[PDB]
Amino acid sequence: ATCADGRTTANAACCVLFPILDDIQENLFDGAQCGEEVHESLRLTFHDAIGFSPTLGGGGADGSIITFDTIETNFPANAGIDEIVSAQKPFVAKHNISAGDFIQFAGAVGVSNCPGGVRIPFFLGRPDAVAASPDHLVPEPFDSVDTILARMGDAGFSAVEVVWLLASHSIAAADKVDPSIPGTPFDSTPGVFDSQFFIETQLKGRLFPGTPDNKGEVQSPLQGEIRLQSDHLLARDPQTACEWQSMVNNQPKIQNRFAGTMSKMALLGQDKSKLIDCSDIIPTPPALVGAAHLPAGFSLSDVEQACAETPFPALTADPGPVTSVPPVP
Ligand code: HEM
Ligand SMILES: [Ca+2]
Ligand SMILES: [Ca+2]
Repeated sequence: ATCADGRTTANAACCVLFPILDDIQENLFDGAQCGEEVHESLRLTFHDAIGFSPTLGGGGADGSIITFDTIETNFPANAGIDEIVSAQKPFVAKHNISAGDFIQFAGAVGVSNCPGGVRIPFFLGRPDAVAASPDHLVPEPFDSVDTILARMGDAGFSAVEVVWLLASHSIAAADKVDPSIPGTPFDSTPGVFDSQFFIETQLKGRLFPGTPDNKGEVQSPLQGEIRLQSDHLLARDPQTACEWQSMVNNQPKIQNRFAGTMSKMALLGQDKSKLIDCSDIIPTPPALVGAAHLPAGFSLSDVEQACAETPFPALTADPGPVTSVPPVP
């Protein structure tokens, strides 16, 4: 099919996305950047989609977190989500796709702006949200590992799929876990979709980057990096530890598994055969920048081995003394 301005796409319903792509690239993502708005939009895909259970209900990836914002943004597990919901709302109102479709589209577009990123499949045609999600369907960083894995499992994900989705934490920061240090990332490269998250979570903790005693937080290995309790534990749990380690220095696996599993997440509560494939709209991501490494001054002795089948791979350390991670502006 050929769209209004001459750009082409396999299925013509997808032509509606070209002006939306242009608008979000220029006015939401600040000229197609991998920064705060991309990170927040990616988080939103999950907080919308995971509100789905075959028994507890919820419509999944249905735009409910925007349409029923006054309900859902008040759930404790949605702390800080209000900002991006408020930013996306005028875009939904202006354009001609459902809120559910917009959230997933913006997330996919955003990931495609990140160096090292991947093209996530995108389908069009989610109907409007019917009702707000039930509360208590979104995992929290202080939930038991078995509880997180069961909740994700209930929604449809295997334990290894949870690991693959958590590649998102490679381009991610926290504002509310420790409010004294907003914008503190989960890895040393929050602008690069890479394996540093999987490496750095495996290191022995050293310090709190801000205050002690924050719920859902444990010690980090690096000044300027924050470590979630859940990530600490998932890196170490027999169900997930070997898969976690397998991501280290395996960029193609991180990319391919993230894309496939994000597609699955984007379709929670939906039926792929009742949607239209618009995957070819998503731009081509920039190449990976950097290579897998231990932080400067670290060695393999600083890694906590938790995979019972295979030792952690030898990685070179950055040269010099250990330094500090800058916050996401
Ligand atoms: C598996 C259980 C998960 C837990 C417990 C968890 C927890 C968290 C927490 C506590 C934050 C910081 C929020 C704040 O204080 O500002 C965060 C940020 C984020 N989460 Fe996860 N998350 C999980 C899964 C996911 C998944 C599956 C995705 C996939 C899209 C995702 C994407 C993000 C992103 C991109 C951010 C960064 C947002 C920003 O920079 O402001 N998370 N997550
Ligand atoms: Ca939802
Ligand atoms: Ca990274």
